[PDB]
Amino acid sequence: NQFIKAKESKGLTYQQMAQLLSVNKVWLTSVLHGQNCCDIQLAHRICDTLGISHEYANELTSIPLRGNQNIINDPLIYRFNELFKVYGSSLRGIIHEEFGDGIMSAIDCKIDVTKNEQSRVILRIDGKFLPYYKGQLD
Amino acid sequence: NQFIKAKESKGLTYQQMAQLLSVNKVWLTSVLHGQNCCDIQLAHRICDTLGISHEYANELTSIPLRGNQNIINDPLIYRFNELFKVYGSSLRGIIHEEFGDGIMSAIDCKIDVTKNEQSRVILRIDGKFLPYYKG
Amino acid sequence: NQFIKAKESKGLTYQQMAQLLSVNKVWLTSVLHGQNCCDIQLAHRICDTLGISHEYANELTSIPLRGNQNIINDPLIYRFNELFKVYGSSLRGIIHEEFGDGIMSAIDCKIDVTKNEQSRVILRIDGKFLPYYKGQLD
Amino acid sequence: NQFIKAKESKGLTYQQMAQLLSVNKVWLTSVLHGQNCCDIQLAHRICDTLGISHEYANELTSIPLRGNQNIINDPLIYRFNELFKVYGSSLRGIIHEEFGDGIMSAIDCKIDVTKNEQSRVILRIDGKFLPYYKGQL
Amino acid sequence: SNQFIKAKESKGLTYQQMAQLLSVNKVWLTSVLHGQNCCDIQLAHRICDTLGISHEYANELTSIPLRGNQNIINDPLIYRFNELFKVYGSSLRGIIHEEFGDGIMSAIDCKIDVTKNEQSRVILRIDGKFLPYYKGQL
Amino acid sequence: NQFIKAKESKGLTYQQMAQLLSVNKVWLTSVLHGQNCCDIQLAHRICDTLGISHEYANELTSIPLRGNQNIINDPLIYRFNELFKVYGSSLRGIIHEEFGDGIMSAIDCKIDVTKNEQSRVILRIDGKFLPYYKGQLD
Amino acid sequence: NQFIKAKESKGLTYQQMAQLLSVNKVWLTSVLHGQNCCDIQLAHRICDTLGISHEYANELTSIPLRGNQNIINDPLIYRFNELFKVYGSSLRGIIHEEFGDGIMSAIDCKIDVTKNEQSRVILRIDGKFLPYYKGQLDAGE
Amino acid sequence: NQFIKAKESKGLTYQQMAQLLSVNKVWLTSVLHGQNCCDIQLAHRICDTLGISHEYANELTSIPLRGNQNIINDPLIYRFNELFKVYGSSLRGIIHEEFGDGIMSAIDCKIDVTKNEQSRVILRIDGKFLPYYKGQLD
Amino acid sequence: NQFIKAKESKGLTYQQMAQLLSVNKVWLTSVLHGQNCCDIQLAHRICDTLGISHEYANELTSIPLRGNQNIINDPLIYRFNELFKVYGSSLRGIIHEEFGDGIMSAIDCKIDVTKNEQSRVILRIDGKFLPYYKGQL
Amino acid sequence: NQFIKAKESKGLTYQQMAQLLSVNKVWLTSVLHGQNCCDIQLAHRICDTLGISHEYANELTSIPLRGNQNIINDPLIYRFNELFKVYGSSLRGIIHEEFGDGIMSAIDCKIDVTKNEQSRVILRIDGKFLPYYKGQLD
Repeated sequence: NQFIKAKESKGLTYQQMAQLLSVNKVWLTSVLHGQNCCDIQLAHRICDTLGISHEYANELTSIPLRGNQNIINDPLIYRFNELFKVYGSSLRGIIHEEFGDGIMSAIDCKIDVTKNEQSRVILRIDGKFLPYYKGQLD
Repeated sequence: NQFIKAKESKGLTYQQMAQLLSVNKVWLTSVLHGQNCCDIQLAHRICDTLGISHEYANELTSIPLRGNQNIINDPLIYRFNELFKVYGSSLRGIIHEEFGDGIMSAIDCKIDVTKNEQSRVILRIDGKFLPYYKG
Repeated sequence: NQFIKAKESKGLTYQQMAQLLSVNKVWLTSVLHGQNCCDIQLAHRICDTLGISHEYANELTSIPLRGNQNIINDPLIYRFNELFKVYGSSLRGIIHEEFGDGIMSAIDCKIDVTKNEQSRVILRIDGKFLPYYKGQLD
Repeated sequence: NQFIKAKESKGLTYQQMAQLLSVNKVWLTSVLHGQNCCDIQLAHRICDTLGISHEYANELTSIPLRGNQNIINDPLIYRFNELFKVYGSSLRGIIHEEFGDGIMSAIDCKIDVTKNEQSRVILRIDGKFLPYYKGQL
Repeated sequence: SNQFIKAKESKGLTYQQMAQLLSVNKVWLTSVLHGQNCCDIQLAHRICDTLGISHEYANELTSIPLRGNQNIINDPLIYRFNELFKVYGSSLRGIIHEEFGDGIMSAIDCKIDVTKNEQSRVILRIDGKFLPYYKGQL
Repeated sequence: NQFIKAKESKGLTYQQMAQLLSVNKVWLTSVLHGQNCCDIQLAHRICDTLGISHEYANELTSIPLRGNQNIINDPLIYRFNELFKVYGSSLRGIIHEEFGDGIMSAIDCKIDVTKNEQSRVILRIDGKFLPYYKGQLD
Repeated sequence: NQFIKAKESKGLTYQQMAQLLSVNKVWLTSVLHGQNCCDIQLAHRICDTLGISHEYANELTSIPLRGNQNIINDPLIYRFNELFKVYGSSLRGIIHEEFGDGIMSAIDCKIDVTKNEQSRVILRIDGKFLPYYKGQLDAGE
Repeated sequence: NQFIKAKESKGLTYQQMAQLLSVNKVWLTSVLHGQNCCDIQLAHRICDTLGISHEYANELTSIPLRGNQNIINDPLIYRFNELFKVYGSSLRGIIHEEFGDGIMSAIDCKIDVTKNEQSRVILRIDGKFLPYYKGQLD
Repeated sequence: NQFIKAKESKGLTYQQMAQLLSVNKVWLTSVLHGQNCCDIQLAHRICDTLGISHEYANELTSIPLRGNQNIINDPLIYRFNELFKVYGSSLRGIIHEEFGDGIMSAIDCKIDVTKNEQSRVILRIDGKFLPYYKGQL
Repeated sequence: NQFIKAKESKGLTYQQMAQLLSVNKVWLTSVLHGQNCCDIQLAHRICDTLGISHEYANELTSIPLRGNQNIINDPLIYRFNELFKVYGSSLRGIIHEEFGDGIMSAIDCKIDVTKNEQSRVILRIDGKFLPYYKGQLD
């Protein structure tokens, strides 16, 4: 939020910042919002890109206590939740059939989000498949 | 589930069924799971593809109660929920900046899911942006 | 609430403000309550209409977080919720039969509210019908 | 649901049934769904309109337990909820200013729902305003 | 709400006494002072008059309050009233249906009264309008 | 419910049954609904009053698991709950001032419910006041 | 908590305070924690027993808004809750058989808590049995 | 419940059964209710005391899935819960002072319940004190 | 539960079954409980080990909707939950310091449970550390 | 958190602090996080090891109200929960078979957590088994 305010002053888009720094747009956005962290060298570079002093680079490096903002009621966010309420079992079935018994990780995961021709929201999620342990003794 | 049992007997994948019927794989899967419905002509073709009788086609046509299966605890599903707990505010901010004040619809929405080389799960969601009424 | 306090001072009704500004009464009311936002030019005009300085116009422009005021227990609001607990399935059935498989949007939506003869509360809701995706490839 | 199945067989719309019986469409629909009840004479008439035997008229007459079907997650219904989450305080303020300190009843209430030109869903709710007791002895 | 209460305790006034001085229902008045109900400006000035306080506070008593939102469920005194309707609720429902018809007893148009009788029993009298459900007429 | 069905057959009101048996109307109603129980001699008399066989009197004598019917959403019952959300703190304050530090029991409690001259629902609750233990020894 | 701090300074145990004042240990403790209240004469005496001024005696006299401290997650307390989850129905059945259809009051109730030989926690609860109303008509009709 | 039905037939009290078998009354009651289990020798003896066949003895030996009967709303049970809501912090403080930093076990625990001379419910709970681990390397 | 009943008949311990089949004791136990699944060849072998027919091997192969048995109130289970309520933030801190910003997987995870020389319950959990995404592109 | 900030300044690891003070690493970490407490002599030593003044030693000595930090949504912590959702019944069964009818204590319990050679998280929990009371009168 000290970082967001600084970004608005400069007239920078999240897209622009990501391209200047050569990093994933959604991840970088999450670092600035404090749901993720970076190494110190990127932190210094973020500070320069924005107006701010290198004394704030520390905050971007601290691991955060994540996933704890109550935002469930925001209509934009609810829709993503509704989407997995409706298609969840289908995604479960498809993933089981095509990858096997496992899950898609939320940790090793690259989100991308894009406006395409026709102005539709295109959200691409790219996650590691982790198979479940199968009881092997060595 | 009468439809899923029928599908397993034949050794059909969801992919295969979708390509035979020329429809979105995820949507079709959701019709078979009863979270979505189709018109009668597709319903007959589904039945036609599966072992089953055309007397079943009615069930695929009924608008079904939606979003009411308590699957929150399944680890696979939880992860998608966790993902929006973590990146939700970021997505919100990006969408606001790049589209304006609105939302991405869950109704007019095309999911796609894919194994890419390197065996990563690739989930693509394609939704209509609806702007808020402005006075 | 700085806006509401200002409105009460002047003896303005929500009706009056809406007619002066040529906007939907309910929507404008929601802007003042911080559940919706406007463009900067309307924001300046709202400020002039009320007592207040144009330095507050910024707050009316910021997109807020929406739907997160814990007002469920207020009897006036509960009633609306009870109303859809009782008639919900009926509205669902009628809409399905007369529009098809879809929903009525809460986003593209015009509320209107009126005292009619006999002093009855007349609430009119005017929403876009969005049909569900039907699996078309092209 | 034994009533809904009967209606579908005949190819009747909720609109048609309401116009034949000279009653509010939404209310009637709610009687058939078991969220409301009618008198015995209307119940018999509903039974004739549909295929069914009068022996079922009793179910339409019993006052049920209301508002207890867990339909919150249906996207269509959620939207109406979200709508009052967003505009609730505004409606509260407007009603207070234009009627006074009270509420709009959900009991004495006429819903109406309509497809208008352009295919927009037009829901009209018509409720009694009840003012709060003001402490008069 | 406490500010009024504090003023009442100073003067050694009972809720009973205040109600009789002002010619209003005791329970309703008490609820105005607790901020779960409001009065008109003339009664507000008189309340301020009865208590120590300045007329400048009369405004707070006139604002429609955001009701029913004090988390008092765990107080044993309050829990019992809730338990009471858990146990006798269906019976009251059945009796009211048989003797009044298909409707409800309003919580809006409602006069509570509460009294110590001989034998020291708590006597709570609730007097509410019966509202019948809409019967589909035109 | 075997008891309620039997009552409807005979065309008996809860009022009538209570007057025939010389017992509180609301309490009796609760016995028939299985939220309360009676002694065997009353149980036999209830059976005689209704069509039914005496053999069945035992069900009326069993102590039942109370307050566990999920009726919270019924509009008629909700209103009673909303009523104590709004006036709860007021009733707590009045009872404290007029009886002292204690509660009104839900166990030793006589409900009465009545249609008055004005066709208003009149609900009278008559409960024992129990004061809190004050630390005295033996 | 001003009272607790004062008690810790003096090195007083809840046992000691109770014996000096001739009152139930657990009840007194609950007064000091603000889940119960006393009369003014005991309040003055509590104040003297602790370091504190008689001026604070008022707070001990106010009726409190009880039972509203969110302590459910404390392991010590959770155990008591688990205990009634496991034995609740049994206690219900025994009380019904030996007293009748009623309850044991939490209002007219004397708790006592003790370390006995063998260092076991011994918790004794002594409550009034209240029978349910049995439908008797009042004097009127 | 097959065990309870058998007990009611014989006219046995929980007290009597306990005395005959030389076991804690509350614990035995819990075995019959399926919140606890016994060894096979006691199980056979329970079966003989009641009318029933020894084949039913195994059910008493199975470790049950405990603490999962939704009895929170029963007024008799709620009161015990309320009691620890009100006196919980006091008990916490007393135990800390007189035993140290630990807890009273619900596992190694002897309940006893008794009607005294004054017809008061006397509930005695006798539990092992377990001190928290203090970080010792040995 | 048809599998558990079969096991109790034969007087087999979970330990014994695991050693006969050369698999992790806790995982196998979870297959029999229906919180995990195995391949068909192990499924047949499980059936042989127990009394039962190879027609039941199918149930052991189905992927199950996991983590949905309401066992939170069982005292034994509660204890494990309480343990992470108390030490959770400490484990979080230690793992951050010693492995970095990530998590320990519950998917690639080997539980082991043992009675030691001192008759103490020794639970050993062995999980993969997954670090969070770096933002690479 | 005043303790954690102090630890980060000095560049101390939890491992180092534990080795220096001769205590269990996880337990000490919990003391710093306020989910456990120590005696005054260790508290003083902790203060020296960190930058801080001996006036803060008191906080480390207070018995804390445990298990009440709302950290359920942190992905790292959720996983431990999910783990017992999946394997809970299995652990229950194994422990019943190999120890008997009881539980593993969370009170008398030594956690240990370790990076092994292959960089896997190895969490070792060492708890007392407490058997349930078996109804004995001796």
